[PDB]
Amino acid sequence: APLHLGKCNIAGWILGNPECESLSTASSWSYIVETPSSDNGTCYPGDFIDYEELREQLSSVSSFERFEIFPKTSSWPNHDSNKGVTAACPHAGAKSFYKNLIWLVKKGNSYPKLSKSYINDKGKEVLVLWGIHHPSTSADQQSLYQNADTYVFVGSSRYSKKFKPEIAIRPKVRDQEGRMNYYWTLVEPGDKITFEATGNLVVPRYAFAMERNA
Repeated sequence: APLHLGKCNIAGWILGNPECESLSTASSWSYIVETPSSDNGTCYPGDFIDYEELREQLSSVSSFERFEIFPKTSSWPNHDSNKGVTAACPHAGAKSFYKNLIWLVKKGNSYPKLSKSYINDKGKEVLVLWGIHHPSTSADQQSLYQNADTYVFVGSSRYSKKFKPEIAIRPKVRDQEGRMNYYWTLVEPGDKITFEATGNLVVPRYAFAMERNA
């Protein structure tokens, strides 16, 4: 039987847009039933990368589980994991954010080089998603990260990419002139994925272990 996403599309569901139920119930499905949404995919405006490929990857699944790949309370001792909410992603009358990601910002006036790895010991492919934040102004860049010229690197045995934030005033969407791009990759059993950043990384909180049908 199908995965019914109710009023969200795949983007909103997989990122954990507050408007979408985390829907951690169906562990297998043959197809996904999506619905549309002003934003209820990407409440914070930006581009979801490799999106069609993801939809395809998630189309037919024989097993599927969400797990806390990087526990919020213990993963980020040197960064602030509590301030990353936005009016663009409201929940219950207040600023919020995606459930499955954490918008890390500076602690005090410092943003140390972050370095976090995960080894896939799940016995199956793990889907990991993250975001890159592109602030609207250099002032906003400093206000969030404190470092002016930053990078993000994400790598595994199968994947390698360096990201550079692009600071610029985009057209206002849901009151945001900044943007957030969303990325993902599949980590093979036994492989390691590493994250490194001096700013601008919307880190994974929850990831997904899965097997595809036939």
